Amino acid sequence: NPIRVGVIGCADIAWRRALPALEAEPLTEVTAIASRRWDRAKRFTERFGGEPVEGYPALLERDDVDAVYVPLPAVLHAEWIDRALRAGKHVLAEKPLTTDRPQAERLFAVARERGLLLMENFMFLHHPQHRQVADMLDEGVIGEIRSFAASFTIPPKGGALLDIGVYPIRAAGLFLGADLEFVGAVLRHERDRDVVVGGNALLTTRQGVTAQLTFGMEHAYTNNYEFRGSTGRLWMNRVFTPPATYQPVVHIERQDHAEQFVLPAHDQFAKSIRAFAQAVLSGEHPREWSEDSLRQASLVDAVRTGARDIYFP
Ligand SMILES: NC(=O)c1ccc[n+]([C@@H]2O[C@H](COP(=O)([O-])OP(=O)(O)OC[C@H]3O[C@@H](n4cnc5c(N)ncnc54)[C@H](OP(=O)(O)O)[C@@H]3O)[C@@H](O)[C@H]2O)c1
Ligand SMILES: [Cl-]
Ligand SMILES: [Cl-]
Ligand code: NA
Repeated sequence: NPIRVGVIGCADIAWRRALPALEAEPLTEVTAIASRRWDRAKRFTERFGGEPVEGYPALLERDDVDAVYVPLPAVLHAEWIDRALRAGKHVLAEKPLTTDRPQAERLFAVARERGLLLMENFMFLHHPQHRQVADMLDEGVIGEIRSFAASFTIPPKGGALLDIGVYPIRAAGLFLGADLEFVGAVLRHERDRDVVVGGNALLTTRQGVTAQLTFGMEHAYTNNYEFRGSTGRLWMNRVFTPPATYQPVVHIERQDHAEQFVLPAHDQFAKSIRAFAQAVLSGEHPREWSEDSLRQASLVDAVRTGARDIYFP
């Protein structure tokens, strides 16, 4: 019996990425979608199936919902993940899981007490391309890793740290490992709205492998990462949001020789939704997921707290 999913909040990311995955995935059944406006729920249910539900509490009260997807704004995650878990539902929450480390630990504690899965939906982690890149690095294609950069920036349309910078920060954790420490950062705040619109952070491992992370929403739409090694460099584009049908190309340059490798296309959105569902169905809730989300939340806090904040103009 497929896991019965309800969605709280008719989000952009839900419409574009998560719902088409849920709809297609044999293991998950979209049973209810809730909105602040019934009319919006209904538009979304006409597209993806399910019962349209007015307001979020009524969806949490349903007996045909086993798990809830939470694509709400970052600042509203904690209240609603808390209540979904307390209603006895497993929870697929969009990144960033919540807004700080202490809050993220309380959430996991609530889920833990009840045997429930709480998963942070970094769907990019479920694309095979990063492990293929990591294998090439481990084989020595560019020698020892010296430094890392990653960027995710988009055009003007949480703030740019919580909504966008979490992606390059999470990529640095994936490739550089669990001992990353904050070194310095800048956050640019628009005086007008009081909102972070861009920034750049420097982190380091204890061996001095550095990560420079750029993010923003006042930019052209870029999403890439690059490694500098002792005998070369490796970079790739479309590293956070590759289409399901898109074939990654790994670029390497070393002295007098460059190479590009085309890798298979994969649907990371479907893969993430499927991992979530397999964990719920099997009861095997990987400890690495939650520890990684906690380490993530800490570096994000360390960035917010440590950054030089610059208000313009
Ligand atoms: N769109 C993306 O690709 C993208 C990119 C990076 C990060 N994210 C993350 O995904 C989550 C959702 O982002 P999103 O970009 O998809 O945002 P979005 O389109 O604004 O969707 C958020 C949804 O939450 C609901 N909501 C409840 N209270 C709200 C309020 N006071 N103001 C605005 N919306 C409210 C709305 O649903 P109802 O009106 O139906 O209740 C809205 O559709 C965030 O955690 C964000 O960091 C998304
Ligand atoms: Cl993602
Ligand atoms: Cl390319
Ligand atoms: Na600060």
